[PDB]
Amino acid sequence: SNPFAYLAEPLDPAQPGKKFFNLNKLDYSRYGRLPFSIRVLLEAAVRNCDKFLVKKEDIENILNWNVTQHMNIEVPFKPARVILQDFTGVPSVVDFAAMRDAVKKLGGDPEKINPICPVDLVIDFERNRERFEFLKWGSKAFRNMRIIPPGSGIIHQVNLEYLARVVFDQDGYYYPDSLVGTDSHTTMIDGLGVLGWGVGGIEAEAVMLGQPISMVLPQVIGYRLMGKPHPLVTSTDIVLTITKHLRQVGVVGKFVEFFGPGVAQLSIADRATIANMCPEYGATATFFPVDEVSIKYLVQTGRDESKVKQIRKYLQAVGMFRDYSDPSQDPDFTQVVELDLKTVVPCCSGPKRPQDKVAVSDMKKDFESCLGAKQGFKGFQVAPDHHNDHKTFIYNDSEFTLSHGSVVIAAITSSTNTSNPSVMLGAGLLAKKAVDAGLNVKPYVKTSLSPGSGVVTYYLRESGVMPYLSQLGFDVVPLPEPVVEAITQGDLVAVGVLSGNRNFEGRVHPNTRANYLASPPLVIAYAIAGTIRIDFEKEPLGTNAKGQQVFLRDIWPTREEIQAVERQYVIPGMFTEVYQKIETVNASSDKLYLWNPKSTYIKSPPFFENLTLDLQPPKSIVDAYVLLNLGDSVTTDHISPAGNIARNSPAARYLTNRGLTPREFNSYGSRRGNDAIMARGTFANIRLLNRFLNKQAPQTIHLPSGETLDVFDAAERYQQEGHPLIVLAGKEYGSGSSRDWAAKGPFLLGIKAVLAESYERIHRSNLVGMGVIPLEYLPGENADSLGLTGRERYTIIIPENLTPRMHVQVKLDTGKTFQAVIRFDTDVELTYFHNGGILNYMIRKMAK
RNA sequence: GAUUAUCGGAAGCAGUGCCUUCCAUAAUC
Repeated sequence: SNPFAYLAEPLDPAQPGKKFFNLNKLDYSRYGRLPFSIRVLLEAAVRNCDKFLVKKEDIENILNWNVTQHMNIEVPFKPARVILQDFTGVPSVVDFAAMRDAVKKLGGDPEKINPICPVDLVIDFERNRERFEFLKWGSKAFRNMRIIPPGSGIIHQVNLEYLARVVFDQDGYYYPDSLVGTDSHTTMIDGLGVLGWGVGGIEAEAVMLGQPISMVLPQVIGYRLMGKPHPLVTSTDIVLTITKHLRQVGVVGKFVEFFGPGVAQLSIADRATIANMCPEYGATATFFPVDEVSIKYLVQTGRDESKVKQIRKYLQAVGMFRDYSDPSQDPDFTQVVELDLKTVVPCCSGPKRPQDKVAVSDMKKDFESCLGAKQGFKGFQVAPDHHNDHKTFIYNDSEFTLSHGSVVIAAITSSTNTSNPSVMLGAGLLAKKAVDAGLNVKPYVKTSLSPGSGVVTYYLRESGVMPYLSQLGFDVVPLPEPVVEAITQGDLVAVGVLSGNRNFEGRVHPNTRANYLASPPLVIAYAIAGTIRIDFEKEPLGTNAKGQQVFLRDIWPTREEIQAVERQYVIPGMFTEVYQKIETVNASSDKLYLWNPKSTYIKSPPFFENLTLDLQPPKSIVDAYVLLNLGDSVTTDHISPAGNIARNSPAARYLTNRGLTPREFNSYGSRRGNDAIMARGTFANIRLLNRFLNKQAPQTIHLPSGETLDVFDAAERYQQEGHPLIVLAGKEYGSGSSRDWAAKGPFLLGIKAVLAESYERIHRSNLVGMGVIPLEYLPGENADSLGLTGRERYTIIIPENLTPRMHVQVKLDTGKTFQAVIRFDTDVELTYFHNGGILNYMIRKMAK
């Protein structure tokens, strides 16, 4: 079967059917030292080794990471599953449908056509009910394709964790969960042992057609984490520390793997945050190997104990269960950067500028100094004798002593950083501790809570903290006269204590001449203390309403406590609710899709019209026309654009043909299901620079005519007349964001070959995928260098026993001949070429 | 003008949010 079969063994001898490839018996001297991520890549490559899509030397390369990491070599990564967000999967599902159709047309069980891996269509208005119904049809019709519908009261990330597997138990195997997504938050799951990241519809679709993600074997930076943090330090402090640090270290385009005792101190939430912020510091992924915390957490989500213990069982079996408290398991990372948690210092910001940072234990000092100095960001010249002023006042029939640098406003609000919930919970437990200690927040202080929407809801509801928060006046959501007076009259510098990184300048009160940003717990604490002028280490927070003294340390809750509660109640409640919702949402046959011609969004593609089940030998492109003559860096959006449709476009006209108004046009993206619209929108980008026109215009010159018209129509009459079409380009052709149709389009137009000096990786692969020929000039040649005008008829001589990366001959109607590099880089791509599309190849492969 | 939108683009980091600002593109009023 597969050359590494000798490595597969029952995970449990009783169940000889359920097997696993034991990498320990592959070369423990090297394997035992690999990073766990590389271990995942390895496992997947090994397990999927088939002498074609994944060859032996690939396994050898991955395995020989410690050396191959430095040779910048491309290995295959074959993920366990795939995530398609919202309607990004439409093109895919459509493709597979059309495939089933073709296979039926050629006589063969269509129910063979299926995504190689599990596929999840996740969703967050009557416009798209059609598409939804379509995707649902997909979920019904396809094997291992689940759909999560809208109306699920549950939050995307939470959903992704819900769809987490960690260890696949399936097809009689045990393997590590790994994925790729047309999704924003994908990488977050790497906070939980699952390895994966974001890609484009085309890559995802390849992974769905079992084509492995070709990828340069990444270096791995080891982030070692040790030491205990100072109690006032919070998840946000830590996460931010790590993120900035990593931003400094320059891990761009490599893997970041975490290790060291300290990792134990990072909750899955923390790890997930840290992991999802990775595209900041550019890391391709940030791996947090599966451990005891991960397992416990997995139990806490309400997973099946048995399958959890199973997961652990296989992880230890295959050697991918982590013991951070055991340096003698540590991989030999490319580089090691460290972090001592007693380095992170709790810092507030102010008193006039967010960027003006200040330690928690230098508050009294820094403030008194700011009183010292004169008008400025870190000063408010108050006569050095007024420095101890203090005016009294009356609030609802009671007297208080408002003094310099007292706190008038105390506002806790969300922080965009996804480590908010834990910190909020922290504030909560602090409040609670303070209520227990019998402390209060003096009535006059303008106190407020605004945690925002999302997961924090669970962190607040399920810990039962809201009461304690509200008791200190911190309920969920113009200050007192006596305060205004006492302030202005007393000539006091008033302090506003805030929590939240959003719009600081836009919520500085006028009566307050000083404003500080802090962590919510710290907010509550300062609001309790009354005045920021205080060192919590010497001066107590307050005297009980029963005598004894209480300091901040006494009520401040430890990360251990916070995590404890989070784990015991929050996670359970949350996921209970998630299961309930999932359940009550699903309640809201035909194995071939019936297309509605009255449709505008979903149509069957041409692709496999006349698709024979016999091979189609190398077809020599004889005397073809240069459709487009483009410059350097023609982008994906240039090739197949996004955004709304203009009224002067072939798209808008084909739409106009069908009683459609510019209002009910929608965007090119929402028409990704229509080869018509998409093919008509190809190269229809206003900013398109065609050298045939020396101006920015989505048009070309139909040589036999001299008429300059829209590319779709030009190519239309071209292909009607039956003219082979090629495209000329320059450097980094195809660069840019993901555009599903950047190949399908040019394919449908009639482009048989593109010719450039320099291609973009993904794009070339995609072209080869659709079966378009990618041609590359020789080193030091190009359009002008060879004097090509684009006005010639082109003959591309294609040999019979064509081999990869080979030089092939281009000759002109003008007798002008020259060599070009045919960019089929492997026998796989030569195959895809000879079949004329990975789709075709898969169809033929399944119809047998 | 406002508003809304995009398989849009660029930038920004109290600090990475599918946030904010700007640009393009369109539709609604």
